[PDB]
Amino acid sequence: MHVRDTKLTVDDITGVVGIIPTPSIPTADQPGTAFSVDLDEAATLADAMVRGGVDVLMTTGTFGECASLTWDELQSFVATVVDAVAGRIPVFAGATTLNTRDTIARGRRLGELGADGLFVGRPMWLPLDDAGIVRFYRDVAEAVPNMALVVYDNPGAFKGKIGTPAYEALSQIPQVVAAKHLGLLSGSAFLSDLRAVSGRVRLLPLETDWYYFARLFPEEVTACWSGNVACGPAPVTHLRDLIRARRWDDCQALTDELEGALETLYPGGNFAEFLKYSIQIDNAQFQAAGFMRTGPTRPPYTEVPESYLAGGREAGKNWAALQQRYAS
Amino acid sequence: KLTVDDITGVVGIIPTPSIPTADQPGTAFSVDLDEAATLADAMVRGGVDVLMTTGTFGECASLTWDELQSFVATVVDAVAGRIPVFAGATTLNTRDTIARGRRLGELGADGLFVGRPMWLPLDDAGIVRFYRDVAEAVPNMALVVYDNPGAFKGKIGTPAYEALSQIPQVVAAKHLGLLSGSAFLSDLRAVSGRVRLLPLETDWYYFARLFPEEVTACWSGNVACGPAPVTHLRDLIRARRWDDCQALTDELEGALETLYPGGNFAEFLKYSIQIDNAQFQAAGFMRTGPTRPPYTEVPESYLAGGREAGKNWAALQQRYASL
Amino acid sequence: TKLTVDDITGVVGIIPTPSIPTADQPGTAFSVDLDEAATLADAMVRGGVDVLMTTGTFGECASLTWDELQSFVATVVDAVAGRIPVFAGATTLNTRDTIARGRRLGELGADGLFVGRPMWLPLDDAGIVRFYRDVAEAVPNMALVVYDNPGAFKGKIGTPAYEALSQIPQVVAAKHLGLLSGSAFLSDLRAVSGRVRLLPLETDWYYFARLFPEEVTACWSGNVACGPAPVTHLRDLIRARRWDDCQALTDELEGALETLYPGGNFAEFLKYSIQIDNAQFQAAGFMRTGPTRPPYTEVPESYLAGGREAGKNWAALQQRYASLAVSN
Amino acid sequence: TKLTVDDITGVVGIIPTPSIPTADQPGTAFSVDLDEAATLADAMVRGGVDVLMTTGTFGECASLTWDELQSFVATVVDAVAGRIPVFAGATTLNTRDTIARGRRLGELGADGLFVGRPMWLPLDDAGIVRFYRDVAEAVPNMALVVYDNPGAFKGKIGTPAYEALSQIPQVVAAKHLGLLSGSAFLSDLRAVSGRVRLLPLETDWYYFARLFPEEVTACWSGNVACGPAPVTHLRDLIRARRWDDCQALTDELEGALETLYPGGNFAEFLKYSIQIDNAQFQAAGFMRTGPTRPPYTEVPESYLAGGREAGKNWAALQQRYAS
Ligand SMILES: [Cl-]
Ligand SMILES: [Cl-]
Repeated sequence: MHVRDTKLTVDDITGVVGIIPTPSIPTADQPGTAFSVDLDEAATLADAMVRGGVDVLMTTGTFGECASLTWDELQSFVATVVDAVAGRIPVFAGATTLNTRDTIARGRRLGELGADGLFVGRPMWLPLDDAGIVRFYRDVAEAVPNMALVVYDNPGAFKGKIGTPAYEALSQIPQVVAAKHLGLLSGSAFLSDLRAVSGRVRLLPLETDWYYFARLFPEEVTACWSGNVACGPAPVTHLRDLIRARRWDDCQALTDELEGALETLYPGGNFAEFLKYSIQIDNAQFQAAGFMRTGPTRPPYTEVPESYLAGGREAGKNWAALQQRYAS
Repeated sequence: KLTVDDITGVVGIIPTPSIPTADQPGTAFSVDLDEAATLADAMVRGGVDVLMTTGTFGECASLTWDELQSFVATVVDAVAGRIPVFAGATTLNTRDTIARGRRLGELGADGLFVGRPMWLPLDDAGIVRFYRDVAEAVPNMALVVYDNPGAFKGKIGTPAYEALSQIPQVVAAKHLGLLSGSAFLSDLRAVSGRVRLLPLETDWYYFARLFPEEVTACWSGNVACGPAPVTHLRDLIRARRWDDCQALTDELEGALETLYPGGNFAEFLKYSIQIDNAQFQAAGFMRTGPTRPPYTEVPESYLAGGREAGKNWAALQQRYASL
Repeated sequence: TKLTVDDITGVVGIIPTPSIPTADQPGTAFSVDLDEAATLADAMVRGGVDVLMTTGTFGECASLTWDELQSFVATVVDAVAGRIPVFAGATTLNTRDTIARGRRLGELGADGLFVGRPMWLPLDDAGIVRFYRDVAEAVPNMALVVYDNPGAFKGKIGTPAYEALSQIPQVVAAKHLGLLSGSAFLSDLRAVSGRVRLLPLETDWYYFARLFPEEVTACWSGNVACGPAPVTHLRDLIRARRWDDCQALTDELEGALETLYPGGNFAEFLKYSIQIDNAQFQAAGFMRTGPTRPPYTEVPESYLAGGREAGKNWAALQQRYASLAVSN
Repeated sequence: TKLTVDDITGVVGIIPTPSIPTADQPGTAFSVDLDEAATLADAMVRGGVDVLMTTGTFGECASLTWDELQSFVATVVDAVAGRIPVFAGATTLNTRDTIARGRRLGELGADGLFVGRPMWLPLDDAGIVRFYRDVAEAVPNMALVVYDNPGAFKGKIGTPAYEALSQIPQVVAAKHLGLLSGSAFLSDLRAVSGRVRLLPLETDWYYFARLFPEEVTACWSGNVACGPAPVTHLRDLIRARRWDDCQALTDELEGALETLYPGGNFAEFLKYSIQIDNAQFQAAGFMRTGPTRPPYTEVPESYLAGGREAGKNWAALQQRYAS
């Protein structure tokens, strides 16, 4: 270990890894808007996640509009989130560009602004094979050794699922402490990737299947990721505590409740179609849940079949009732 | 300003020349600007009609902004007004593209060769809104629409082309030709002569003979291997020498057949930056270094295909430059 | 066989299999309207169709019983009475059953076989060549039309396969894709070097025929059973090099058929081509048929409406070009 | 029928169709080794297999003649002699041929049908339900195992189709995908609410049995013909809730089979699974069989080696646990 390296390890990734959206002002869908981040809501939201018991906070994944925020907006938003968290929990800043050098340059500045790590996708103009994927993450880790890294394994967004041999290599990179994974959406690969990282990387399933992997692999699968904490974090923190207590019957009933709340999200049950518009559908979910306030999404992802927003709003309202139940 | 009428003949697309350490993530500026100038001047003197920079194989993805603006400025200055210059500008969102497009126009580019954000795919409505936004924000810039289904996660719809043909700034589209045969003809009908739809150099003769009033231009990503084969193809089409066009077309397809690993189109697209770079090196018409991070990994045998294609084309360049 | 590539010229018409009103019931032992089949085949001869083909995809090659296929083919062959070549569509799950069906259809008087390939697993080019060579060697008295249908048979037939298929004497034509796969059409065309007739679409024929007049002397049409007059006229226009007329007619054909594809979605039409085409044949009123056979009976009603509207539009074209010989 | 979901417990073994040495010749009219068919089926009973099924994908349902399929199923049925339920695999291109095959198969003594669906056009969820309802109604004396193979039949059965299928008493079980489609396995599982046995793979049965001990009380295995002892032993460990042992043995089964997928590519294996599995059955030595039937005889030779290695690795596990 070097005094410059990140102090965070796989052991610090435990419990709920919450991913928040980037709150937006009412003119956020206009190309002429110079600055579209609602910074008051951002700070209140970040603080709400700490007080609600989120264990790790991440920003600006896909639905966080990593793609469409300006660099000025990304910096200001992350700095506001970091100041609001005040070091109480680790903060991973979502930084994904079209190439290795811009990602490195953004990652250094985000560390300067006090983020503890980076939630990093990968360039997607062309797909990267496994050798290309490992070289990218190693490049980022060597250039910014002071940042921990959460690997963004999103096959649709980045044009490919990260291979098991790539995970084995990623787990030798000390900065890599976690990966946002697919859970049962890629069930066989999740277990293959799990063996490949040998407890050196925390592989994060979904809130809707964390219990299944946690029971089967209690020593390894000790955290999940959730993009629904901004609808209210209480259903997921409670799942964390049910798992910790090994109340498997209670875990199953809560898990059924979460999937039930989210079922309307996918238009006509079509998951590939939800991914086509995940930014727009999630935004209507966050609005409807009423736990945070936000405006429209940013250019260019403003156009969506109106009926798809119906599924988002129902899912938000469904989750609101869960939040209210478990907020006690 | 530029209109559809200004896009005729060979629309050449050049790569971005690179210095020997271009493949290192710690290299801050990787463009060989002397080569960029020499290459652009060579395209003008070799008969290229319209010059475009920084599409996919131009490494629009992996250049830094400082690299892109300094490369565009050098190309525009070396061209010195002789032919139109379209700066390739493509980012992950509308607002960075507009901001890049404004500065690129301020640096003297005549237009923008624009692809669209692809983190999420855009539907026909989101695609039309993106190009309208750009055109309204940079009204002085003509626009070449970048229809690349694999890069941008979907083929631009015929209804989308219908709307794009109502935006005056949209003067041309880099299209797929026979790789999307039905769409090309459907799109060509939707734009109704208001947009120049550019097929491939290997497809151009077929579409020009069938639609001589509308398909009066193609694009070529091979001009940096030597533009003489394609400018010759242009003159043969203008003269309506269909036998000679067919024979030259077979020569062009013959030269490039090794570009595709096992003939597989889709494998080539996954590595088109790496494979094209090897072709430019071997053709020897220009010099360049390796590719930029992150696109430095590629099955070695795919590079052999690009090199042999580049050597094959260099032979065509020598044959047709002596006319 | 006596047939060669030279015998494949003009309009290769593919017809559906006419059905009785109870054809959609699984308890219907025999569902072919044999009277209408004979009327249909005769009208194809009388209307100028140059080659007749039966039981492709929309002809329900999959869902007819073996007894239905034998009887339908016998009726068609007898009504054609040697006036034009007849290719019986025979496609099963394996080489041996296809060979068995091929020999029997030859005994009932068909001149050749319109053959797709086994589809349970995809065949690679070696497997594709072996299959057709097997069929050709076991039934050498039957000419062959290769059914190149990527969706049905799980892949596009490769250009090296076409090179090998062009050394088999029985192989005289291929039902191809035209501009739906334009680069491959021209690759396959070079490969066969005039030994196989590569049949594009009726909407594509003019383009390929103008560019390659010595080779692309024929197309296939699955619309003849709505009335063959527009397609045979297109043949006559191409033979007269009336290119402006060819372009105008091609537009009229594509125009009549635009409502075939729901919301313009070609892929969605292909999931229900049997059901939609059946609606088209009914509405066009050139032939009479009942419903489709099990298992292909379920379809959104909206998709049927688009097929019927296509049928009515083609009927107007049939009325126009059928009377162009005698009118004003 | 008297068979219900309650009778589908333990190892559901799927066996291939033994072939004679000239089985790969299209002029061979009858290619089944019936003596080997009888010996294997008996060996499956004596080895602890709880349910036997024939003529799925690797059993070459596609490429056997009807006369072959009858004779093979009859021979298996006679050899089993009522000891365990036998599901005859019948999948044709249409409803009526499947039904008529299915009636004959019940007349030859099969207890039910292992049925995949017509695949020339893909069937949507309503067409899937109608197909299986039609078969169930035409031959109500026959229990049915639904064959959920998305590659073979052009689509994963939708969860709404499973909800409806679970109202058809004849439908007792489905050959499923386990962690290959884990999210859907669970959705389908909730939808059937214990009225249909959803069969995961032998390599993830332990995971699903531990989580759902009262529902997922059976798996399917396509490796029983390499020796059924490793899989019946897994059944016993699962019943005994010996989870540590279950995990280690699950790892052993995965380890023995890894050589099967060319360079770890599952989709590549599926393109040649009949050919590759054939190599594995020969190598394991538990049964003898000739080559595959037309048209699935072409396959890269290295893929076969990967199947041969898997056979030998499995034969070591068989010897270990047949102890
Ligand atoms: Cl002409
Ligand atoms: Cl337990």
